[PDB]
Amino acid sequence: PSMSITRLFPALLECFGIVLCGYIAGRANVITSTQAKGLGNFVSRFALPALLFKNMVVLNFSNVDWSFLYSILIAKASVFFIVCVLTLLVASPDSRFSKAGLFPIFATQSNDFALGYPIVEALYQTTYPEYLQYIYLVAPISLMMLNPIGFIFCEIQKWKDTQNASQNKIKIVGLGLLRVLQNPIVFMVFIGIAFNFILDRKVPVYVENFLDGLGNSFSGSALFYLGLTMVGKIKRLKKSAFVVLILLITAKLLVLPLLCREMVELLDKGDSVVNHTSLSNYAFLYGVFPVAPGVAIFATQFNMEVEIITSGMVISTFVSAPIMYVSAWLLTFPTMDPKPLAYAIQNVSFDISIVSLISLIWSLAILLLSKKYKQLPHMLTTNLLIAQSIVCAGMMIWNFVKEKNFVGQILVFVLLYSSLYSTYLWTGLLAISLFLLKKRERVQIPVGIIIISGWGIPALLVGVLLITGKHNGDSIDSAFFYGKEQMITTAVTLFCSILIAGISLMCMNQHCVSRCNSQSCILAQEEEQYLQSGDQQLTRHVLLCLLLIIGLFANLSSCLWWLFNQEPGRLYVELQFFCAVFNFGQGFISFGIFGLDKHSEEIKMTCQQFIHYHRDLCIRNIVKERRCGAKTSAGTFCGCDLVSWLIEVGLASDRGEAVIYGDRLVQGGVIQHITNEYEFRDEYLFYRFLQ
Amino acid sequence: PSMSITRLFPALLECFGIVLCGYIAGRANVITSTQAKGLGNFVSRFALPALLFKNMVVLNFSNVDWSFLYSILIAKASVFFIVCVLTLLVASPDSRFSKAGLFPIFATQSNDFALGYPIVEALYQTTYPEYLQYIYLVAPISLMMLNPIGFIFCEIQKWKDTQNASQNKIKIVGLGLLRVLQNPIVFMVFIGIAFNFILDRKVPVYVENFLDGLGNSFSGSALFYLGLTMVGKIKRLKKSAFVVLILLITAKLLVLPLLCREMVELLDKGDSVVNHTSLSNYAFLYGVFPVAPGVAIFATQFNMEVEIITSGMVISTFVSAPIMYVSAWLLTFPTMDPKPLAYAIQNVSFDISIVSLISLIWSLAILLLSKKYKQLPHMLTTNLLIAQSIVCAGMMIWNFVKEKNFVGQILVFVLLYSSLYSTYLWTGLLAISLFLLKKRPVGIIIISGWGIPALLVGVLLITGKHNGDSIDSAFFYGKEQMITTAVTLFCSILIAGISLMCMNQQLTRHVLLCLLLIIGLFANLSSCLWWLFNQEPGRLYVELQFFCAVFNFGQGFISFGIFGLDKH
Ligand SMILES: CCCCCCCCCCCCCCCCCC(=O)OC[C@H](COP(=O)(O)OC[C@H](N)C(=O)O)OC(=O)CCCCCCCCCCCCCCCCC
Ligand SMILES: CCCCCCCCCCCCCCCCCC(=O)OC[C@H](COP(=O)([O-])OCC[N+](C)(C)C)OC(=O)CCCCCCCCCCCCCCCCC
Ligand SMILES: CCCCCCCCCCCCCCCCCC(=O)OC[C@H](COP(=O)(O)OCCN)OC(=O)CCCCCCCCCCCCCCCCC
Ligand SMILES: CCCCCCCCCCCCCCCCCC(=O)OC[C@H](COP(=O)(O)OCCN)OC(=O)CCCCCCCCCCCCCCCCC
Ligand SMILES: CCCCCCCCCCCCCCCCCC(=O)OC[C@H](COP(=O)(O)OCCN)OC(=O)CCCCCCCCCCCCCCCCC
Ligand SMILES: CCCCCCCC/C=C\CCCCCCCC(=O)O
Repeated sequence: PSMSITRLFPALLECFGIVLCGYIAGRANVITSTQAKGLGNFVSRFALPALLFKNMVVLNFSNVDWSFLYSILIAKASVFFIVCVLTLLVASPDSRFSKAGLFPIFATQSNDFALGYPIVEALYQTTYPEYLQYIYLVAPISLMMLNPIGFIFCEIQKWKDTQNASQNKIKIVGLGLLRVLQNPIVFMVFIGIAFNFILDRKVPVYVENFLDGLGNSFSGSALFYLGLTMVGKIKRLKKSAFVVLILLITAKLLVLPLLCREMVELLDKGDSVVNHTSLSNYAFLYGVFPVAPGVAIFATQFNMEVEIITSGMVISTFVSAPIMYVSAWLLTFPTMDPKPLAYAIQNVSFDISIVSLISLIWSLAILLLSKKYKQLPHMLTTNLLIAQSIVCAGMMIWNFVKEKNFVGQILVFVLLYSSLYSTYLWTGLLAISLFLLKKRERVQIPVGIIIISGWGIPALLVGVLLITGKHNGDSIDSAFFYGKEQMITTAVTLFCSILIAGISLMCMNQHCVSRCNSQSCILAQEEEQYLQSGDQQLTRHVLLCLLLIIGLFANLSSCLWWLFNQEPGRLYVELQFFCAVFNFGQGFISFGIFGLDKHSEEIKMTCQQFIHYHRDLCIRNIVKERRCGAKTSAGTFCGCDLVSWLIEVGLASDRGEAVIYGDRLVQGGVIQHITNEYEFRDEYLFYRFLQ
Repeated sequence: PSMSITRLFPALLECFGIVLCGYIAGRANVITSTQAKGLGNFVSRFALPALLFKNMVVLNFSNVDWSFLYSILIAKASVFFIVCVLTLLVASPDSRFSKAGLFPIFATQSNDFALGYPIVEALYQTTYPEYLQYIYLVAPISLMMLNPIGFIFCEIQKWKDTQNASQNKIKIVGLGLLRVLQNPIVFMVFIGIAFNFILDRKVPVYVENFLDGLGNSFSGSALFYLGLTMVGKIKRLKKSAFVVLILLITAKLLVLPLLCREMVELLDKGDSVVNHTSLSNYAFLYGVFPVAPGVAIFATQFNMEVEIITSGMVISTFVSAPIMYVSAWLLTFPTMDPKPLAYAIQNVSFDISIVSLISLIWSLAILLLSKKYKQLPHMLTTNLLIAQSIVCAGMMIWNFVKEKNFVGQILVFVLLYSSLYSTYLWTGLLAISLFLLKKRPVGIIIISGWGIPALLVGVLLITGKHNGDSIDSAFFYGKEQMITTAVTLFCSILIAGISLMCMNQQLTRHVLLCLLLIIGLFANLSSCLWWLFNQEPGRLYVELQFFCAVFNFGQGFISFGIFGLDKH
């Protein structure tokens, strides 16, 4: 086909595994924020311009399609203009210019170098190599027209903040264009174009090796940097902020893509219709890319809200990973025979299932280590993830053994449908358990009968029905396995699950200071109770269920379409695709909720410097201790105030190096804990002072 | 020639250009030392393990010449057993084990992954694809043998602090090996070996792009990270340290490479002599690499004397750059006939000139900003750089202008031949000024400063004799230009010869500057008289032509040394 659909998942896995490595490295404090600044400066100043130089000097302008380029330009400008006029229509008067200068750049700019380039290369390395030219053309040019206007609006916003002196050209457009030229995305392009014209598209050999060495090491490095720059950014936004963020994200990932698709459809007049359709769908894969670091730093320097822009950047990447997957596949979907349609559905389900099962096995291991199965609903949550992993394992075993073997073993691996029914109805079980949580303490419904009813899912009755029901005749897929009665079984069961979820949503609407072991440190029990209460994270379970509900609606709609009328029309194929991505990427969302969730000499100089200077800086005032246990009043202090003290006077840069410093003090015997056994973790827990 | 030496210079321009790009970044403080560790963890913990993981998995062991792998190992071991015993008797007993525990590992480790892989690839990416495997076998096996002997050696140093009673199993070997496995590279070998057999020497597609996407991001990043680890490392230790630096450095740069070439000759028994010759010169080409910063940081975790190693990290990186270049040319010289050798000397002259020009621009600009026109002989030295800038300026005109076109294009060289002679005289009349400085006018010297009697040779280019083949500076018309080449230098040298006696009877630094080039002038003196007596190379006159090239074109490299690292 026009795209390397097989190589979509290897490339997405590459970029997102690297970005996840960055995320975990940032969260594991192996590379703090200040340390990550070094990688950011490297990838900005050195690696990226060399890549542009190498790919721009050899750029052949004689065989480019300016029509498609201008089409993507006019689509991006239309999105910019539409969002700008809507923002100017409705916004805070004191911030309308700020919004109309920052949201359009967020809805038009995208990370087309670090993320877009590997994907488009893996899709077009052998089919349409010219797309590598068009990726390095469209982005820089789009970075010289729209974001200038955005900077202009930023200047209008600052002039609202500063009366200025009638600077129609001194400040309105001066620094507005200046901020465009000083970026390595514009002036470096100018230099590359000048050298491309100077030379005969032949970079000298004596510089080719150096440029290749400095350019081949930018993709992974920039992805890693984005990973370490996606740490501590998903904050809590108000209802207005949340809705504005949703509007912007849906715009950047749906509206602009279809706008580019339609512009390419109507403007292009190429004789080859097949290449025109290929180019149009390529334009559709364009746009769904998440925003670039550029919008985040642009917000940062101007000192606007920033929070909205970076939150949009995180949520755009996270939802752009599956959106790029489904969009590309749906774009390859229109032209193959029905049998390759079914085989491709099986393949994508297998891939999403195996990766989602690796993630879920990690989550299960971390849950078993966490031992959160005490008095929290965590037990039923982790059992549901255990069921999802069973669903994935059934997927893999169904993959390798299908349309062969004997009927017996066939049903032996078709029993994964029982686990899948249990998954649907375990989302409803999560709903009713939250309903009990809203009820008074000691809810009539215990946890044992809840589990018995859950894994006692009537999918066993579905097994009885399939024993009584008709046998499989073709079994080309799990859905059309042994007839249409299973469709009724899935529709009914999932309808009960979604009804239970709706009921739950309605209910939602409805005196020894030195030593503190026994005579003191009785607040350790209170602190561990607080830690367990923080471990009680039913809010993320709520996020889970109300995130699943929409997909459950999708599957029930698909089934009702099939039994309602026997007219697929290729629409039921995409409905099957959405059902498959749900059922076999449940692991991905569960990992998004759990697993990636909360809950020698150098030490000597660290401790000496501290105890000699920072101790003198009112260490009694800093170590704020209140009613230490039941004997002393001033024995132990919270670490949050400690990290605040480090990051408020300039002792430590941020909380990462500060927590590392506290670890150093722990290893140096200068700071202690309430029980003297635990280790410093920068939390409300009270901490002793070991002298 | 199996080694594509034409690609040797571009490879060297990449490995040392990037670290210089990092080094200048560290100097500018754009990426400070504290912020450097962010890149350091990426290469060490992520980029390096993925790079090893991918290749090892696809690595085939049946098609491996184990003789070459053994040869370097016992060559790395032979140096290992030699240096330790020398330091175990002559060094102070307070730290004999430390000097026999980290110096012998400082003289056998190398930057195989950072500075080594691109260079070995650039010369054998097509001719000898197998040579890109032993780079990933010789080094990791070296992490298997020698570093444990060195690690346990540091334990007796700790045993000096904490005597206890012969804690052999406790710390001497209880921590010596722990310093091995914990190192990220070495553990990756076992995992790569394990997966080499679990899978049929293939990497799963689902992470193949993950590894390749992360593996390729090591070469550029590792070279860059070396730059920020080099700023503020060279210190003053001339009391008694410098002398031992050349002993450790020449062990890795001279002693170790010599055996590797020799022992592989008596070990490898391949039928193809040419292949064995490639394996011989590859054994030499291995070991000239600069020592890896793992040794530089190994001392940091062992908190012992670091200065000798961290300075050994910076100097070995610089000194490795020419040796890897000049030496590799020498082995290739006997193989080729004198037609490409005449092109090779032309190519090597064109190569050294480019890098030297960067120093000349650096030095001639800093003196202008520092106002070195002062009455001291400094203002003379500036004109040396202006004269020396033209020296390499015409060297590029060799390739894309000369050897073709017209004699008029050849005649643009007369400025560079006068400039080539100008430096010969300019260092000469520079002595006249210092002659007056040590005796109790400059105006007389100034009027002769730009007089350039080489312009009197200008008539010799027009009327002395019609142009000959004209492929090189000395290769122009007959030997009359070499007759005049003979006259220009010895006159300058004979004035310098009586200044040292006159003295017996940074102004002082310029005296050292003349002495450094006076050896090349003596070398050129021999170069200017050998052909006159007889035009027979004899395998020796060729190597002084190569010594002539590194003197004539590329003499500003030392010149920047006097005027570099001072910074007002
Ligand atoms: C014949 C020799 C063969 C090769 C041998 C090796 C050659 C060594 C020399 C190579 C150049 C090294 C320069 C070292 C000095 C430091 C450079 C440096 O870091 O400056 C910085 C610039 C990067 O642009 P910026 O506008 O500042 O970035 C702003 C951005 N928003 C940010 O803050 O993050 O950084 C730069 O961009 C400067 C270039 C750094 C190298 C990276 C690739 C450049 C490719 C493009 C070359 C043409 C354009 C040059 C523009 C110069 C800009 C200063
Ligand atoms: C059959 C056998 C065939 C063998 C063929 C071999 C051909 C190639 C031979 C090349 C010899 C290389 C010698 C390197 C010098 C060893 C000591 C050292 O590290 O010095 C660096 C010295 C001493 O190191 P240092 O560490 O004391 O000084 C550092 C000083 N600061 C901190 C200010 C930088 O460093 C220098 O000052 C110079 C650095 C560049 C050196 C470049 C080469 C100079 C010329 C060497 C001799 C080669 C030409 C004469 C022909 C001889 C042929 C054998
Ligand atoms: C029709 C749906 C189809 C599905 C795809 C989505 C298409 C959406 C098309 C309609 C867009 C809605 C426009 C109006 C949204 C509501 C704006 C609003 O209420 O403005 C004020 C509100 C809060 O204001 P306040 O609390 O005072 O300040 C908070 C500052 N952070 O918020 C603000 O602070 C205002 C921020 C700037 C103004 C935002 C609204 C204008 C821009 C809308 C862009 C929509 C993007 C969709 C793409 C299609 C084309 C627009
Ligand atoms: C598609 C294939 C996917 C394969 C996934 C499974 C990979 C592991 C098993 C297969 C082997 C391949 C990797 C082998 C090299 C491992 C190198 C290593 O040491 O990694 C472990 C690392 C360091 O810690 P460690 O050395 O364990 O600590 C000392 C031990 N006493 O790390 C640690 O153990 C530290 C503690 C954990 C920190 C990282 C966990 C954060 C969350 C990661 C979740 C994702 C992991 C799976 C990827 C799929 C995600 C969709
Ligand atoms: C009773 C002993 C009898 C003699 C036995 C050993 C003979 C050979 C010794 C090595 C050969 C080189 C000669 C020694 C040069 C040492 C450097 C020097 O000139 O400084 C003298 C200084 C003496 O002071 P010391 O008490 O050692 O401690 C100094 C504190 N830094 O010394 C030092 O600073 C010592 C520095 C550490 C040790 C350096 C020597 C080992 C490393 C270089 C090995 C070179 C290998 C060459 C292989 C060639 C093979 C063909
Ligand atoms: C004569 C050598 C020919 C080969 C040239 C190799 C290219 C690299 C050469 C040397 C780089 C010099 C690095 C800058 C020196 C100052 C840094 C410092 O002293 O710390």
